[PDB]
Amino acid sequence: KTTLKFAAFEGGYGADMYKEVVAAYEKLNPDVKIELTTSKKIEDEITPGMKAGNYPDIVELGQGSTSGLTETLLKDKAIEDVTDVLDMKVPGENKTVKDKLVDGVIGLYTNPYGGDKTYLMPMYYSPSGLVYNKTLLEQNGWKMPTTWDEMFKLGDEAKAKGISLFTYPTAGYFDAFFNALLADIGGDQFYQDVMTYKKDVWKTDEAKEALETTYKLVTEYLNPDTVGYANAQDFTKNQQSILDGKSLFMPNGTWIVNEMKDAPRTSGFEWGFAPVPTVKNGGTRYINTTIEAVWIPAKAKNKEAAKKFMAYLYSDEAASIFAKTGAIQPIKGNTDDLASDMKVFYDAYNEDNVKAVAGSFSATATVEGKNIKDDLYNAVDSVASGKTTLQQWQDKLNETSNALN
Ligand SMILES: CC(=O)N[C@@H]1[C@@H](O[C@@H]2O[C@H](CO)[C@H](O)[C@H](O)[C@H]2O)[C@@H](O)[C@@H](CO)O[C@@H]1O
Ligand code: NA
Repeated sequence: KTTLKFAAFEGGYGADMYKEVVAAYEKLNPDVKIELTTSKKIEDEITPGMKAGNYPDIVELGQGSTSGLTETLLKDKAIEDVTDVLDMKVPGENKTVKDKLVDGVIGLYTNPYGGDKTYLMPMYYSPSGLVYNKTLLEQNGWKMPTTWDEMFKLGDEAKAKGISLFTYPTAGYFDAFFNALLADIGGDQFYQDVMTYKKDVWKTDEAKEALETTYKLVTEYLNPDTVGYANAQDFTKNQQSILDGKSLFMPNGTWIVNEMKDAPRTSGFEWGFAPVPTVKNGGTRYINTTIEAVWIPAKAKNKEAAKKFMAYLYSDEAASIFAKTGAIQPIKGNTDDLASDMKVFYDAYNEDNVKAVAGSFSATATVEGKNIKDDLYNAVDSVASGKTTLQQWQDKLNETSNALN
């Protein structure tokens, strides 16, 4: 009887799970009719200056997406404060959302302006690191590196066999890669300092080491097809080079299994997963806990109905639907009895001297014509193409970060 408009990003876990969650919510609450739109081009729904009666009431779209829409609306103060959803009862259950969320998931990603106001409620719960064909490493006697010195020496051996060390799907996937590498090199406070624009942080030895390591990786050890395919249309072709045996490693998360399930692959292929290597031998390695986001536009017409549906995304019923393709909602218990195809990913948290990192950049400050994510992540394409030097990369980051500070 009351219509709610829900726009959801169609990513590697698939669109059908959202159709099924919506149907389950309507069975629980028959007086709600949800109009669901799923698409790889969500930005079509929410356009600048749109009329309030035409906005979606609720949107699933993480930070880091192709369009950058979530960050654009944060900059414009155009996303509703949904802190109150944390204290709402989950529909169909006798617990609140906060009762169910895993500890520590609320943080700089979900609370982008700092402080205790939540604007991006967390979706999924994917370790990110490096994926590879475990069988290919085994066939060659290659051990998974824990250091970049080992990685580069492995790249030297792999090239002799016609294999490039590294590819990436798009440059945006350096979000999780740098969260891990920065924490590896500098520690927890250093990572926080980068995300919050501490003065001169990109001129530290720690930050320079992160960039120098990544510069060498993408200028000496990159599959030559990577940059040309590193876009929303062709990213799966870069991923296909792992399945075809032409690249060894790429940064990714657990949606890669479902996303590539129908693709051809080399005989005996099996997914491997590891943390990003660190620099010092025996050093702590971090796994990034990658989440997407669900949120309510400030111009939404039906915010209260959207908040109740949002709370239902943390129900056991919803979690069971999402888990069929590997999408693991960030609620307690949801990694007990994991599907067998997820074991290789979540087992990485059990390696010795491995820790978790998570987050994104603070959205408190904005500067005209500057975007720190373009300067850190998107710049990798230019670096790999030989159009940005290592010094230019660092200098532009320090300039933008200091201006945001
Ligand atoms: C190209 C694309 O849309 N990929 C989807 C993923 O989105 C990427 O996520 C990574 C995470 O490290 C990074 O933020 C990229 O910039 C972003 O494009 C992701 O949404 C997954 C799972 O839903 O689906 C696609 O693979
Ligand atoms: Na489970």
